[PDB]
Amino acid sequence: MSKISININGRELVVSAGQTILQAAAEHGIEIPHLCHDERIQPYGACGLCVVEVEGSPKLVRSCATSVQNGQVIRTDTSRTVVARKTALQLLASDHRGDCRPPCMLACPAQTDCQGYVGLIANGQYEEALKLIKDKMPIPASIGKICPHPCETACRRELVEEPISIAQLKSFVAEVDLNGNQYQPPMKPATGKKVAVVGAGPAGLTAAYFLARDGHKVVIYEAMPHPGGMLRYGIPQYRLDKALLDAEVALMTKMGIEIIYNTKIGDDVSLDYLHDNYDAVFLGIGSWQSQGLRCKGEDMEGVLGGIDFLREVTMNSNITLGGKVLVVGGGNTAMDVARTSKRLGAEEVTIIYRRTIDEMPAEKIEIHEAQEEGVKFQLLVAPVEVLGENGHAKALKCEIMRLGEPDASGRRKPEPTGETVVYEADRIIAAIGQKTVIGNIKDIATDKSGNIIVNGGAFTTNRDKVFAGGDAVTGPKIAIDAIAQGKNAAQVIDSYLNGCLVPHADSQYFTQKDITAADLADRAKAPRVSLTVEDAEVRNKSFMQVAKTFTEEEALRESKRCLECGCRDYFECQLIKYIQDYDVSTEKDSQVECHKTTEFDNHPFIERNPDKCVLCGLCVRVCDEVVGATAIGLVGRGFDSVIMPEFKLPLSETACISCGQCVDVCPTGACMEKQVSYKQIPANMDSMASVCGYCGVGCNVNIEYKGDVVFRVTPDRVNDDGWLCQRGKFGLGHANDKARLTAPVIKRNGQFVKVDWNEANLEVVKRLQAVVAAYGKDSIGVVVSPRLTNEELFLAGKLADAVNTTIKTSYSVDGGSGLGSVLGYDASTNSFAELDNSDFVLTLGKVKENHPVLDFKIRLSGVCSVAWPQSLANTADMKVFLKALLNLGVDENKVAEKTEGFAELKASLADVKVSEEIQALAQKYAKAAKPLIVIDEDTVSAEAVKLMAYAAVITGKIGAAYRGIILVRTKNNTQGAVDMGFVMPVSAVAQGIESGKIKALVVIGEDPAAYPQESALLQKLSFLVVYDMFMTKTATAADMVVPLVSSAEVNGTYTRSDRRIQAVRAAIQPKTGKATLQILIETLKSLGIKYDTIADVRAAIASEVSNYAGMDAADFGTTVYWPNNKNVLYTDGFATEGQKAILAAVGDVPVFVEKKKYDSVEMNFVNGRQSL
Amino acid sequence: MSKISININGRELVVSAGQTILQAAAEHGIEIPHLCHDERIQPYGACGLCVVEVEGSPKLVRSCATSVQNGQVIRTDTSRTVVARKTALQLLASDHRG
Ligand SMILES: Cc1cc2nc3c(=O)[nH]c(=O)nc-3n(C[C@H](O)[C@H](O)[C@H](O)COP(=O)(O)OP(=O)(O)OC[C@H]3O[C@@H](n4cnc5c(N)ncnc54)[C@H](O)[C@@H]3O)c2cc1C
Ligand code: SF4
Ligand code: SF4
Ligand code: SF4
Ligand code: SF4
Ligand code: SF4
Ligand code: SF4
Ligand code: FES
Ligand code: FES
Repeated sequence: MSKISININGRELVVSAGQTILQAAAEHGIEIPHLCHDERIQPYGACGLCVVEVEGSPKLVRSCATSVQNGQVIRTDTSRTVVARKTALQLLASDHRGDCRPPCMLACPAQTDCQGYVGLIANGQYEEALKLIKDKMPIPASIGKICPHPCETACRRELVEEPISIAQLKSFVAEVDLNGNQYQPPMKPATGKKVAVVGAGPAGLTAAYFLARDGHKVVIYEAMPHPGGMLRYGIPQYRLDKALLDAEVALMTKMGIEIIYNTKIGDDVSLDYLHDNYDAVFLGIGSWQSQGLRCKGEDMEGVLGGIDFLREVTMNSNITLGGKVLVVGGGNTAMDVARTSKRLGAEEVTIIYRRTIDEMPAEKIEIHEAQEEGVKFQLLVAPVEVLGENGHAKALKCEIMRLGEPDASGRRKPEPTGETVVYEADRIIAAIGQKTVIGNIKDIATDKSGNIIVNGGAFTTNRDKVFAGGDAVTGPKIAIDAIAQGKNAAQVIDSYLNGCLVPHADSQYFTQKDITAADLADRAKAPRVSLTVEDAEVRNKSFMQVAKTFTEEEALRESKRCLECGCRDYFECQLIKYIQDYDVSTEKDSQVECHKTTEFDNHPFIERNPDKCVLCGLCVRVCDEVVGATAIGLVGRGFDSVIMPEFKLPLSETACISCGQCVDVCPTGACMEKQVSYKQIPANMDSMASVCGYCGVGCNVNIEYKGDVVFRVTPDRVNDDGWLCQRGKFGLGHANDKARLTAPVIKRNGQFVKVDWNEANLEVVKRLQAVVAAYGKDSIGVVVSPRLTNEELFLAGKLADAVNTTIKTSYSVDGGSGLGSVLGYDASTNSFAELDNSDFVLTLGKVKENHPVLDFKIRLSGVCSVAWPQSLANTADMKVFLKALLNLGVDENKVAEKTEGFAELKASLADVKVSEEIQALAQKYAKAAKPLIVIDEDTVSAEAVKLMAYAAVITGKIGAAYRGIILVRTKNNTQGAVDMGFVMPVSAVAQGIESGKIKALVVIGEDPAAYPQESALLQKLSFLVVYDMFMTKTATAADMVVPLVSSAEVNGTYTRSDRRIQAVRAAIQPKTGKATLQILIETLKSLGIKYDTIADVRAAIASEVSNYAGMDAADFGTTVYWPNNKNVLYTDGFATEGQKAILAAVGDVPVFVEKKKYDSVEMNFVNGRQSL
Repeated sequence: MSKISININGRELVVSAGQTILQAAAEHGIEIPHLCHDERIQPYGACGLCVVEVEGSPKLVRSCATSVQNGQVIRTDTSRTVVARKTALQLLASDHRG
């Protein structure tokens, strides 16, 4: 039928009927904007960004709410749709208030993400901080050491106290990585293009770095014996250590960049040579000519430039200074020359300038350091005449000025006074400024000041294939400007090499400019970290460093003080994405009203900001139509429309479940989830696909992390439905806990002593062997938790077998659900995927409260779901239900053939009367063609499960598709623990403890000792081992504790409630050193069973466990079910001894007794809920 | 369509409406014999090796010439289909020379 073939945007597509055009274009990779669209709920039609032009319809049709037909023509980028989307986005931006990026990053010329790496330092991830920094420059330590930090001026912490020392943190992290493992960023595969870079300054080095990172081959031609440019030959040693720069350039050279020294372009190698032999040329020559005194007698011997003097100082040449030195100028050159001459044996140095101290262009810190060192300032003075004798200059004549009106740049103009003064000197150094010289390079256009003329935004000179940047274009400026220009020019050159030149253009962000000190009166005040500066005694005579780098403690203390000004949703916000894509300006107005809120919702998990809302309605639609709590709703009309909780109450006082679906469907930053880490940040986080470790539903999750810290959890919308509950969303926060154990401890004299892993292994094996020797067989019980993977449970069973015991148990499993004795397998007879096609679902227990994602799925399915009444708590009512089902005409012959003991059961129910409600429920179950039963194991006794199985068996609604019993378990791998044999009841363990038969216990991940009776039972032991993550109540009373890792650091598999085996992948490396599987493998190697890796364990599981045959090549990335990869159990008969269902009479039953929680993680979550 | 989804041979499959059960089983890697079937032309119904057992229908249905519906249970290796295919292949082999 050429499956519904359509034509969109000129292309021909094959799609499926009943879809939406938006879904089809997403399937075939065509981008159509949308904000209020979600495929799992009904269309809303609010934004209007998804309008497309369909031939035959005079008006625009929304692609989110129209069905694909055969042979329709669609256009998504016509002028009408473009202007409609532009208008909608302009109207949306007229009410949106926020900071897309913090002021500190926007003030930096290179746009380095200061908030991101400051926050990453505050979380203790230094390598990730350097990975953030090195996306914008290749030399972070030097730049952090010398930058005048314009970013630090714009920091909003200035509104409270001194701002964050951003540059010192950058230098600290760069030095910590240089002393440790040097980072090399990944490179694209080689493209074969050749780029020649003239000059190895910051601009040239940055261009070469960012061009070699794109696969090209870069060669640097340098006119000096060492690389660095004015960072080497202009910055003195006591401010920037040259060894640091040499090490950084060596790191860059290790990437494959060839630097050719002693080669001057124009004098030694012509530029035509580079033009002919290379695919691109980038000129980063910089400004290297000293301005003269611009006065009479400036050519006299004894007057030298500041730049040449500094270069001669750097090359360790022979210089002459004499006693008295006069430096003319006020920039950074004058300061550096003055202090260098002070360190070079000059007894007195004088600085001469024309404006006030307050109008010096140098930094105030450098001026104060120079004043402390001993250089005297001579003020309000300009050059007049240089007086000398016999070709030697000894005096400088000058005029005295006076203060005048401020200029347009904010500095007071000097005015002459007519007073002359002469100054004695032995050397005069002119440090007025630098000027660009082009040298012998020809056919390059230059401006009136000597700078290279380039096309703005494209960095192209008059000559083709030749580019320029840095001080050659902007004149003398700070180093970060040169780095930014080099990076932008590298991007432009890379685009040019691909055949299409695109100019560099800035981006649009939302910014807020009304923040004042009165808005930050609730913040605490913390003093800034002072810098340790060497005393003025040693500074005046030596060239060593005057300041020391931050220590780790100081860096943490400084970094934990940021305010997090930026938006946390920036890297996933769609409003800003469409604003950048559709060229919409974010500048505000004054008359238009953006309503500013004074909201206060201190919910511990959910954050709502009404200012960033776009009224897409996804959050309220999800919370009503899926979750069903309806904790939020719309209030008002028009501009007063706002989404807010029930009766304007706080979200904590309403029916909210903190599931986080409203957070996960929001397209902007209005709804946000709270922070799992120590200090959360806006960042591009790595994602790992795993499954939830709390319930038997086993929802797939994506763990978003940065380094060794997990930051958030999101649903997996591709492989599952994409729903989560509070435990899945906010439950991985124990992986970052600082109270986790790190090394095993052995008790001696009543105190725990830290031991090595080998000593721990020896101690546990020898003590277990001693217990076995002293008390014989069956003296050891193995108590495990159902949270462990399949391989760890199999290895624990192997350890139980090899230690000569049969007591393997769990407090959570506590003997299983009782369905095993009737049908043969203690497992669900149907999968979750069959809840969609059933026509009746009967729920037993609190399925909604305990496993809520299953309730979401049942509600979205729309099938008729009837809950078992609460006023029927005893099983006499279930016996009445059985009698009512029997009276409705069941086939007795088939149930006589396929079951054992049907006649006795029928005789037992002979005198049972039937009530009306029971009759109605029985009728509803009887007329249903394909009825399912969903039983919550947390709130239903085993005998009720047996009676429900009897009801399903006698009606013949079991053993086939879309009919049976679905049983949801308490924990993630309760089914796996059942399938490995951990099905012994706990009462046997208690009795064996109190009868003296059991002398030792091995507890893996459980906390039985939190209750007084079990603690009293454990106190009568002889040797107890606890494997746990935390020093719980049980581990305190043990004789030996071994740490465990969390579910974010383990590789393995989990068996779902419906017998589905899902792979669990490790996001971060084990913080204790060894995984649980490794610990069990070494213990079994000590006991004499040899396993190497997880493949051997999986092969052993396949070859020893009966129903997991095929796990060796199972490919757990797809759907794997353990009974012969079948969704339905008992298709060819039950799995009992005689292939018949075993029906046995059950007695009178009291009200259900609520079960307890024994897994340490699941009680830690409950206790940590109360902390906020 | 929400999800046209079927259950064949115990497994749960997601399919597309308007197809044949033979095409769906080939899509999901389930082997059903066929000799006179081609997806690009009309069904013929000659060999009979494509018969499957569908719940609700008392007689065998040919998977090459039936449309896939929602929530149907299909068995392709029951004893009746096995003996039918064995008989058909025994009758075919009674005239084949080579
Ligand atoms: C006294 C002084 C104080 C300073 N203080 C600061 C400060 O506080 N903060 C700060 O951030 N920066 C400071 N700087 C540095 C300066 O502000 C910038 O770092 C400057 O922009 C360096 O970048 P650039 O691109 O110009 O590189 P350059 O340093 O100009 O690099 C040019 C390179 O190309 C080479 N070259 C030149 N001509 C040719 C040719 N024809 N062929 C081949 N190679 C050639 C040069 O030898 C050099 O290696 C200071 C500099 C000086 C001199
Ligand atoms: S380079 Fe300068 S402006 Fe940029 S982050 Fe570092 S200190 Fe701030
Ligand atoms: S407080 Fe932090 S986020 Fe805000 S401007 Fe300062 S460094 Fe940037
Ligand atoms: S929600 Fe989006 S548009 Fe609004 S401030 Fe955050 S990043 Fe910017
Ligand atoms: S967290 Fe869940 S229940 Fe609470 S408001 Fe959001 S969607 Fe509704
Ligand atoms: S809070 Fe978020 S999801 Fe809800 S209407 Fe506003 S933008 Fe949409
Ligand atoms: S329902 Fe259970 S398995 Fe699913 S996310 Fe919640 S706690 Fe995890
Ligand atoms: S109107 Fe369709 S995406 Fe909003
Ligand atoms: S394949 Fe021949 S009858 Fe269907």
